[PDB]
Amino acid sequence: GFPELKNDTFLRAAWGEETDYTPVWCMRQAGRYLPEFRETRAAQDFFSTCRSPEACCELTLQPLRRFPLDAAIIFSDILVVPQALGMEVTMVPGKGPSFPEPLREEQDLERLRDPEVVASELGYVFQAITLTRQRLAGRVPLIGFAGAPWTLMTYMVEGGGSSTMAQAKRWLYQRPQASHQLLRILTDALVPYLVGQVVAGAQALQLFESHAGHLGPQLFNKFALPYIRDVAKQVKARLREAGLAPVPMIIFAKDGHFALEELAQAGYEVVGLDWTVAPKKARECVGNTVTLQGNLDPCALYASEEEIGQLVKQMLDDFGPHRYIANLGHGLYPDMDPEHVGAFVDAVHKHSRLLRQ
Amino acid sequence: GFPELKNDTFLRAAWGEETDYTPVWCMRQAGRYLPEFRETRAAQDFFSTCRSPEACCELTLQPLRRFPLDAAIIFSDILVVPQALGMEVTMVPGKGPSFPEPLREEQDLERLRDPEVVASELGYVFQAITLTRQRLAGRVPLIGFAGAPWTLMTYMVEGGGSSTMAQAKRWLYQRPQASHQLLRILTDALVPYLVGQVVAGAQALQLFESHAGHLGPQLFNKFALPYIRDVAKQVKARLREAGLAPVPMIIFAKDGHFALEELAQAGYEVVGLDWTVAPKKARECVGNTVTLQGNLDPCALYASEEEIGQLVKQMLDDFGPHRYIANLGHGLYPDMDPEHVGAFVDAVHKHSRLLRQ
Repeated sequence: GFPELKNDTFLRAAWGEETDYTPVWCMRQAGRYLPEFRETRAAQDFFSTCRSPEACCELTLQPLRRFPLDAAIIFSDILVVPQALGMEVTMVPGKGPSFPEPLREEQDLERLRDPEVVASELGYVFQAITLTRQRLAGRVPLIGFAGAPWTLMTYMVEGGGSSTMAQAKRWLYQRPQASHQLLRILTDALVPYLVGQVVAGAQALQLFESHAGHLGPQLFNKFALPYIRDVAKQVKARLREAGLAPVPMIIFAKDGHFALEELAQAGYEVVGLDWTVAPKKARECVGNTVTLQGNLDPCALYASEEEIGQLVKQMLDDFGPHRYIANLGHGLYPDMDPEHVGAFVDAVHKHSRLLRQ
Repeated sequence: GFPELKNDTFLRAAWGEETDYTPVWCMRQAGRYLPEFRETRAAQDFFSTCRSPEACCELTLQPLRRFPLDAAIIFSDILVVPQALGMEVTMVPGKGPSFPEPLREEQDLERLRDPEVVASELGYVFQAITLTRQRLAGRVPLIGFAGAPWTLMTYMVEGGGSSTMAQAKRWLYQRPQASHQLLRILTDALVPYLVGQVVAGAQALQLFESHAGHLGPQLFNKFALPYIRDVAKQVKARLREAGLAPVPMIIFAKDGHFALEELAQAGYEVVGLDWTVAPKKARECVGNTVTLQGNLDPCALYASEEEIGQLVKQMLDDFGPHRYIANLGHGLYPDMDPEHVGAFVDAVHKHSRLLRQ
């Protein structure tokens, strides 16, 4: 029902196939570093923007008009899921996300919706995905996404960002049964949501475990890993059963150096890396089956266009040509210069071709 | 001129000697989790507390009255150094540290003092150290400390904590010459300060590189490592030349998994670990010469006293008995229960003895 994909380099790399160059995209490529993003966002409030399919489609396309990126990622936010579960959220400009009434005791779980109804609440995201897939007209693949269960749990309990996740970790140690209950509710909401994203037109999916780094290995293996595994297994299952093709799935565990070995066995085609893990060491950890994605320090884009090209050259030398999709090690920051993002994109394309012939 | 040390287990472990049990201390053992700490702090404002030798001595001793910890660490704060360099600081209760006028351009370096005069500005810390060494009367060794150059740089440029260190990293990429100038000024202030701490009575020194994790390996090796190395080399040199004994030096690089190999060659007797690095993997990285310190997830202390003992048992099994000092993976949090800190201390003592005979 959709236009035929023209440039599929990103998908071929994700599945582990040889490609003629290394495909590249950037986390937060639709973001505040773009003046045009600020302009179209100035029209609605944040979660209102997320609910207008035309606005989401527009913000998704904007970076592709500037740069020859090898994938688009739908504009949305990981917090749409806990919102759909019945939590009230804000993105008051300059402050970041906030739940003024976070989950703090086991009894608070009673306020959440049955996770089986969440996908219906997120119909607007599916509308945006279908629209954007049609408007892209096959230029590049479209990535859908969501937050991983533990990371969503941290926002719901902490009520926003935290440097320690002390309240969410206190749940894991003091309320392990209620923690597993919440993580299961999240898993059960995420599966039908991700499946719906693919039904609507997503050609790949990325799960953001942005708060992995706070756990360390014992708690990660108990509370984050099982659910990351269950998401991949159940999404693939549901898609096959609906007669659709599974899409490549990416797991990005920020600050998750300690989990890479387990992550490479978790049922994802691609493991995304932050900038703190040396590419050669990541390759040793994950082995030679999975694709790696990343991992340039996003702050490297503050350097000159010349310096960016040399950092990219180095990065590409370390990863080598096979089983690799270039990206930053985290999302672009709001004060970054679009021309330097352009420099990063062009450097990956130029140097990866030089590396092959 | 000081009382003879009675319990030197911590020092013997630090130098790599076999001991009859594993010594233990906790970062922030003088901290807000103690009601008595809040009480004596309620008397002065924060940096005024830091300037009263009797108040510092009291806060240092308080945890030792509760628990048989194997070392004391002087109460102070890493921010006394940039304050002594001429920056104005606040610790407005509930808000954390703040410099209302952070360093933002190269010209701002002109406001700092010559680093050679910093030690004289920090005479109050040396007074506190001498007092505390006398009052401890040889019970356990006294640890002195300071922030590492990069970590101090982040506070001076950011003006407080940050989840990204984007402004400080922008300096490293866009102003590398001015960054090296600032890091050298910091190094040159830290050396005479640390030497003065030992002259005043410190029996060990810990350098806190709390913001290591933001760098990743390339920037860490360029901007943090050289100065961490220079601190150790110059402190040891100055002490030998004054006819004093060097003390064991600990480098703690929080979120510094990627730097452990380099850190084990940096001139420190002890490498301190956060809770995200598996003890066996840390041992592989650092080799068999240095002592490891750490690394229990501080949030594990939210668990039951029984659970804490089993986590400690596991941790001790992984580190093994040799070249190991037990501690948390970061400082105690203000909402922690002193009885659970007591449980941690007792578990290390009990299980490490069981592990030996």
